[PDB]
Amino acid sequence: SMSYTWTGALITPCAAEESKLPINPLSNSLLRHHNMVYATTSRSASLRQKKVTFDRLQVLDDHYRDVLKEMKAKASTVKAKLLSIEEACKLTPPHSAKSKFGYGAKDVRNLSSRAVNHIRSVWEDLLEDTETPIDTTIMAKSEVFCVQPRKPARLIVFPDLGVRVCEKMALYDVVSTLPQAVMGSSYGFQYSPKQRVEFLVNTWKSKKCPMGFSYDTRCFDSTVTESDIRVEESIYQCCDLAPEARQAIRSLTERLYIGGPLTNSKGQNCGYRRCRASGVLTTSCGNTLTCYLKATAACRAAKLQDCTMLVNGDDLVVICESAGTQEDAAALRAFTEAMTRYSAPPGDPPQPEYDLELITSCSSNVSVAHDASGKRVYYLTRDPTTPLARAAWETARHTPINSWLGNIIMYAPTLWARMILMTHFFSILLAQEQLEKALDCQIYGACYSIEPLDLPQIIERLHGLSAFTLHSYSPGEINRVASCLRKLGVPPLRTWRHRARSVRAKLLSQGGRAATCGRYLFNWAVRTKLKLTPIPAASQLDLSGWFVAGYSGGDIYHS
Ligand SMILES: O=C(O)c1ccc(Cl)cc1NS(=O)(=O)c1ccc(Br)s1
Repeated sequence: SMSYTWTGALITPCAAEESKLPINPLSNSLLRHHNMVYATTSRSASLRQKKVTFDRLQVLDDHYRDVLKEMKAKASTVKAKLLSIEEACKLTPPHSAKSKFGYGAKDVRNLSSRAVNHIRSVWEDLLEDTETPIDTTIMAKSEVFCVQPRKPARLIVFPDLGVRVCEKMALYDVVSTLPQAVMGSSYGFQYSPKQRVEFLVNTWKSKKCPMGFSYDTRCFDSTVTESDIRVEESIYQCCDLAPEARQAIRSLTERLYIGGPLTNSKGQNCGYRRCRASGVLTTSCGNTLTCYLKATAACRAAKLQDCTMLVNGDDLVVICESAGTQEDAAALRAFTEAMTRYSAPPGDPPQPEYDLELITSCSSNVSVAHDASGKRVYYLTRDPTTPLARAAWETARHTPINSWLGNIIMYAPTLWARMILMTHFFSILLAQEQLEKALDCQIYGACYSIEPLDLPQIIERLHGLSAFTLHSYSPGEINRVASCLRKLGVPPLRTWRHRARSVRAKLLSQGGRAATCGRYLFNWAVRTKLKLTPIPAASQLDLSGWFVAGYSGGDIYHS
């Protein structure tokens, strides 16, 4: 069937849409070429619509069926729990889109009478009505990027807040536990960046002659078929479930997940969806299971030897045993034709790689640096272009989510996050005297409230003390960073070092947690290094839950 059907009504914005980076003294000190930074808007929606609208092709074979059964066998060991209304409410983000039924996220979290009562009625409706398609709103996603030598906005589809709370009750536990049970070490969201690097490195070194490749599916969500979504449900159904959860899952599958009507911000009928909606609770888990199922089966059909996969939603990376240059190239081609038959055609053509550091998965690549002892240490990095552009945007405009904070946490060991992001934002927080202000950021799609002053402990727990001592980065990594800066008009690293020295001194003079940030975060800035010992508060933070599962588009808030 067609992934989408359109009536002609336009995808409209619910407010003014900013697309240009403001000329601000704070953002200008970080990035001067402001005209190179832009934010996607509804103005390019039609372009996106064109790319994601097509008739899907899907042929399932014995390999697919074999792998599916293997997966259901593992799903069968799972017992999922129904979340209470209260628990589901507490998982709703403070700034989540309000319901059209007279209440918002605030009311949901405070368990207000109107919100709870409506949520109960929506739940009872899921138990009673197994067929009526649930309404969804379609919006053009607002994302920031750097112009290329531009990207159309992504389309986000989500149901009303009441429905979202119900999804949590019936499926939060399932999407939080089932993926790991089914895919084991292949489920990427169970790993912190350091553990992900560890897994990739060990897997790579565990092969006699390793060969790896990233596989980019062309607009994955639109390739997900009704069959795929019902197969996904068949896996969920293997869990032990409360009767009402089993029905809610059955109802949500047919009324929402497999497709439904699309309504714009103006309340007009935009068309119909018959593929994956980006904004429902099962999207991350569903895409991961679907991608893993198809790829595992495709690997068998292609005859790839000793395959080890790592999947994060629609992002896939495979490491296997090389069978020779020409043999690998032909096998990868076969793999792609098998994925294509499974309705997961390639976006960027896949290519075999024989150097782990040259593989990009989850927009990241493995690289090497050295610790104080001089020992080699692997860590996760990426091209800093998007992170810097977004840091500049969030510097000039207020944003609910701070990608810069999430980037510092996730890429704390990198040359760019340390010299630029930390320096830039700590200097601003110092000037505005807001170091003790907790800020929101997302990790694997879930929203977290984090205090900047706790970054030293956080970083130590997730990355280890080496994150504060890495040096002698690879020439390739240094060049990528340096060239990126010249491109964006970001001051050269020498300028950042000078600014860092001043930020460090200021932080130390304040003492307390502030001084700790100066000592650990900026020890790289001084020649007379200080002794960095394990932070007492570090080995005490409850980071359990940070890297358990993916929740992108899931409307999840962890507190
Ligand atoms: O050690 C490096 O690879 C390196 C790369 C770029 C620059 Cl500007 C300085 C470098 N040497 S350095 O100042 O000791 C340093 C170590 C860690 C950081 Br972050 S900066």
